[PDB]
Amino acid sequence: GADIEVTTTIDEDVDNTVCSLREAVELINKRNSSDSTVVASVKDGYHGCGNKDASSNIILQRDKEYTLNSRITITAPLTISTAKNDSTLVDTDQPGSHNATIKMAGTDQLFKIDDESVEKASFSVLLSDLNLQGAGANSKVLTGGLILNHEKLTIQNSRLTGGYANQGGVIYNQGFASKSDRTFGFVYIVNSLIQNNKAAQGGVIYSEQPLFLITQSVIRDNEVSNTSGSLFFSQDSFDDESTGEYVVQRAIGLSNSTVFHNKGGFITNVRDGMFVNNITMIKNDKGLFLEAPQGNASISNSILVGNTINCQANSTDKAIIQSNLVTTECNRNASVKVPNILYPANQKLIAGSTDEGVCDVASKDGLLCPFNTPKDSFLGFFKPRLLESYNTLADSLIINKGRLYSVGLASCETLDQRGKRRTGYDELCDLGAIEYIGLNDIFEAQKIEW
Amino acid sequence: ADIEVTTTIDEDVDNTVCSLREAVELINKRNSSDSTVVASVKDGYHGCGNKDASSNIILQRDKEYTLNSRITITAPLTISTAKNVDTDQPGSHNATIKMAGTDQLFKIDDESVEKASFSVLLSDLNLQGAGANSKVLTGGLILNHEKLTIQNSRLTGGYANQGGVIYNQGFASKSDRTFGFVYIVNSLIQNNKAAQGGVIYSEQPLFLITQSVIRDNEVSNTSGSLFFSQDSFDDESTGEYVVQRAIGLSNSTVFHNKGGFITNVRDGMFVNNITMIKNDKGLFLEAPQGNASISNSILVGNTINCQANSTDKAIIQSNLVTTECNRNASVKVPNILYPANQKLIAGSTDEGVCDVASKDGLLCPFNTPKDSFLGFFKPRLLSLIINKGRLYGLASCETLDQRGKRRTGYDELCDLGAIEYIGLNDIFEAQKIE
Ligand SMILES: [Mg+2]
Ligand SMILES: [Mg+2]
Ligand SMILES: [Mg+2]
Repeated sequence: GADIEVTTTIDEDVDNTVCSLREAVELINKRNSSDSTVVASVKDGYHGCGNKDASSNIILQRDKEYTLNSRITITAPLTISTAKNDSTLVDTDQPGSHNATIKMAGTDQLFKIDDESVEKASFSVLLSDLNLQGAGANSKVLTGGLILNHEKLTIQNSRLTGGYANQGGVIYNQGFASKSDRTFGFVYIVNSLIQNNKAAQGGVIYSEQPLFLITQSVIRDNEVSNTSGSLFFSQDSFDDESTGEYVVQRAIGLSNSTVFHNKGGFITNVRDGMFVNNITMIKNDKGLFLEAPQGNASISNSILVGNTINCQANSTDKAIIQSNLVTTECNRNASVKVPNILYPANQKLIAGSTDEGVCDVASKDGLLCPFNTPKDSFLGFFKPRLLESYNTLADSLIINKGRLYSVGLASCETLDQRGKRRTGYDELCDLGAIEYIGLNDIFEAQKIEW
Repeated sequence: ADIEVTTTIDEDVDNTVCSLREAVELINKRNSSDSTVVASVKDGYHGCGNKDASSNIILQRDKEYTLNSRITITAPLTISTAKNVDTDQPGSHNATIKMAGTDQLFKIDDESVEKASFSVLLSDLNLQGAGANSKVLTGGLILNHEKLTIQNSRLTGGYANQGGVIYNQGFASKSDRTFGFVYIVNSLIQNNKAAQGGVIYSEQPLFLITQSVIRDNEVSNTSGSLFFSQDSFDDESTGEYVVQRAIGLSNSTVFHNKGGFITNVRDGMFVNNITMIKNDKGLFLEAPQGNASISNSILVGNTINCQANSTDKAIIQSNLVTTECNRNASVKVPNILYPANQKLIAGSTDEGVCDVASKDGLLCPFNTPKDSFLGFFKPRLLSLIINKGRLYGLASCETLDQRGKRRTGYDELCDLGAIEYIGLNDIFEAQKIE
């Protein structure tokens, strides 16, 4: 049926003619109630949010800001997204430039997602094309600065900012995973910008077990104040003998993501069952903390240099690190068939002197362009450089150094951070979050000449 | 008169017998705002007569009432066992509510956004959950969103993912008066299990357990707690709560529990005059403001007695402690150090007959007198706990002990733990000199 379009930007639950975001969620919660009188109470709507065969899709208007004075509790599957324009019209606007904003005006988290139904467990929630802004420095949140989650949470095409808490700056993810514990929270984030989030532990995500997957995203300017902690922190390991299947499945970890300028502790603590593939992790305080003692973790096809601490291992760890651009710090447990690419001492990582800015095509050194967001892209990245000092592609430390065979646990991703397909010509791919595709640097070098 | 349940089976069928489910439905429908639903129960509901029937549901002594799925309570009511003057052991004739399926026993919630919470009383009952056959996720016995009071009862067999006995929903504020609050008095909590919140999983610390026994429970997450609160109160309210002693644990015996901690002490909570011995893990301290008080308790004999996070400032005064629970910042009301070589219990086991002719045991083994519903560890006259508290001030003794006996003056002194030593039974039974 019809989607629920929120018709006021204020935070309210008052029976009147307008529909608020809180009321739109409360409508979907009540239609999902196990009490027949509650379901019948919202047969024709709830306090301004019309119903009568309405969908579970909540629509927010483009370029509008919706304020919350306290948390919204979600007890039923639903989606919240920004209204989409006509696709048959010329849309040259930059992606994500018209996202609706959900803004915390108080000191609370934005959402709590949980369920207390007799069976009928683990529903899904989709947050799409939204600007989620937390309380920031005014936050009083203990766990989950933006969201406390116990369900199947997917966030896409979104900005995640201002999530401050003691544990889990963006998300605190509850729940343990086993054959008997089937009601656990899981976090899936794709094509999103994660910035300005802080926590004492789990600066971005604090999860009780490795139950998150971050792909095609930018992670910048976040902090975990415990310098031994992590931005994506797993409190406990899995109950053994199951991690050998999780890693080959590549269901938990980080992929196709650019991670730079983060502060304090590590990006993530790599436990058994987790994987890291095709990420660009540079210019951070700390990179990867390795504690996969069974050897059921995989780190591949990534750029893991230019951080104050690139890798650091716990007392027992056997994480398989292969086909990465690394220094000696991260050259651990590498196989002879899939070795890492060692980072030479005399190697300049970024062209020019700025970590972020316009790239100088007429620069003879520098593996990567500075960070930049093209006008046709939501997220920015460090584009690999095809230098003139490369007689062949074998001279590059990044380009065509991976293998694109779900084969061998060292295969590149099918896509890159931008969502573009990695062609896999000659079964080869580029290290890091970005596959080299367009050759405008070569075109421009001919025009600048003479 | 009260609503008398006249069958032990579970049903909602229009016939000649009144079931517990139909007795609750009668009260729910009478409280409805729909005048047609109210009229449908004008002359009773499906066998439960309703002409002079109140909101008190009565179950028969020594009878077991089976539920095959949960009952949803949406209206104020009480459930209790019929009375009888009476010299039997208290609680020996309780009616039993037993889950025969895989569900929780009760969901207590009208699901109203605006309406303030209503009151439900469960008195003199044996509540037994599905146990190993449970499929419950939240609230092995009760999913609560209202003002739930449980007294004189047994709470056993509650198995769930969150909240072995009770899952308590709600946040407390002047603009949100729909929060649930659990008040448990003179009850036995035993053989319950959860991944988090082995007994109570609560969103905020909205519970007070007093004069009760907590034994043989488990929270499988070794970082979790039996009485677990997921969130904290507002910083501005914790100062009042700790002084008023609104939420926490008092006058209770806690032993033989497994897995994680007994409770995670957040700001606003208090612990006073408990005997917390022989557990896997004791208290987890999590009060960064310093607005939490732990006093007059016995906090030794557990594998882990206390453990705090980096920022905890919980006030720990006048307790029997080891290194983990001791604080050098308590100079005026210090704790008492428990020696290692001393035997905690003057007996061969943790439960059974007390060894009267001894000078090495601080407490008698756990024993239930025949004139009492709950048992306890009675102190012995030898010293480390007798007259070590002050009646009198966050460190004041409770006015009563677990048994409801008054802790007398005794030069403004009281005994640490859940039991006040009153009778000189130790000294009289030393007549064995032959
Ligand atoms: Mg309205
Ligand atoms: Mg009947
Ligand atoms: Mg209510």
